[PDB]
Amino acid sequence: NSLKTCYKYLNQTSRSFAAVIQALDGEMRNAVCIFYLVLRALDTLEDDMTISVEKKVPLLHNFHSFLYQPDWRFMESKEKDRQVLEDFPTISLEFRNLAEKYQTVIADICRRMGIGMAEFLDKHVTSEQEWDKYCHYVAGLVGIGLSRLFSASEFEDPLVGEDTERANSMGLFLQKTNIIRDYLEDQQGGREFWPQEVWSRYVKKLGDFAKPENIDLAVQCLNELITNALHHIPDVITYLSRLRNQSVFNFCAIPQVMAIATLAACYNNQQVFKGAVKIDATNMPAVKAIIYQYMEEIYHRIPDSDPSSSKTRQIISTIRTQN
Ligand SMILES: CC(C)(C)CN1C(=O)[C@@H](CC(=O)N[C@@H](CC(=O)O)C(=O)O)O[C@H](c2cccc3ccccc23)c2cc(Cl)ccc21
Repeated sequence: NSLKTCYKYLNQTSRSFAAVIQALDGEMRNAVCIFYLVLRALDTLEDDMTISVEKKVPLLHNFHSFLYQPDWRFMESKEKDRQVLEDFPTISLEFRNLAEKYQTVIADICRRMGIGMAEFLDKHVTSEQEWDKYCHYVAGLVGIGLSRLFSASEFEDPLVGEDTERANSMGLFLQKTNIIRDYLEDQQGGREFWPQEVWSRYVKKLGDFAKPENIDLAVQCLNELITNALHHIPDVITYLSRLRNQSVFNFCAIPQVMAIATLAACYNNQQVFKGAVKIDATNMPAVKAIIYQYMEEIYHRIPDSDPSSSKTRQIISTIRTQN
């Protein structure tokens, strides 16, 4: 009955993606279901600003070990996805039921992610390089993990788990688009993730973008971050083009298409700072076309006076004439 509970939580923590996960072949289903729920618990902890950094550090660091602590649970989370923490033993139970080859992979990502969450908890994301570093820790590693799980089940060639660079890029693409899109929500939640070296060139404090009077500078920085994000497209197309399993393809392609759609909607969009912006992926050729169309949507919107105009155009030309 535990597995059932796990699937109930999955649907509770996922609005639409649960259907896609449940559609995974063989062992990848339970393996990915558990992976998602465990990553959700850790995420809920990191995001919980009602918890002090003093309490969070050991929690983030010891999360991996918590997977092997049958009774461990967290009752002080005032987040939306509390239950995943509160009933963690149910999830850890099913995690220990997974094939050891899967456990090995999941535990390693959780440990590394924990170190990473703690590292950036009380410090500013400074350079764009550090932005990649953070993104790698919370989303890149997820791509690395998934890729390794895919290969371990054998539904995907061993190559998939080997190319960490490709799997990482997949994660960075999704993470950055979310950090960009969720700016206001994070501000309101007391969270900051935008690169200081980028925002300090536009405004005094990151929160200043939320102030009406600074909308023009907010949009320019927004545009610069999005241009930064586009650079992962080639790797995303490469990663996706190597997948052989249909359920895996749909699993990976859906979020990447939804991401580019989001970037396209957010690009040069003032609404990103006032609130949340409202916005075929079954074969590679179709996926490429979808991505390309969205890239053009952004291209047409490029304000010739935008500080990043030339940059945005160049990465788009690269995507256009590449793979
Ligand atoms: C932070 C994140 C991007 C890694 C979150 N993340 C994802 O974004 C989900 C998508 C999702 O659930 N979107 C939700 C968001 C919402 O509720 O509004 C939706 O319903 O549209 O997909 C990712 C995900 C799927 C496939 C390959 C990936 C490679 C690298 C990194 C992440 C990868 C994910 C896979 C797993 Cl196993 C766990 C988490 C995630």
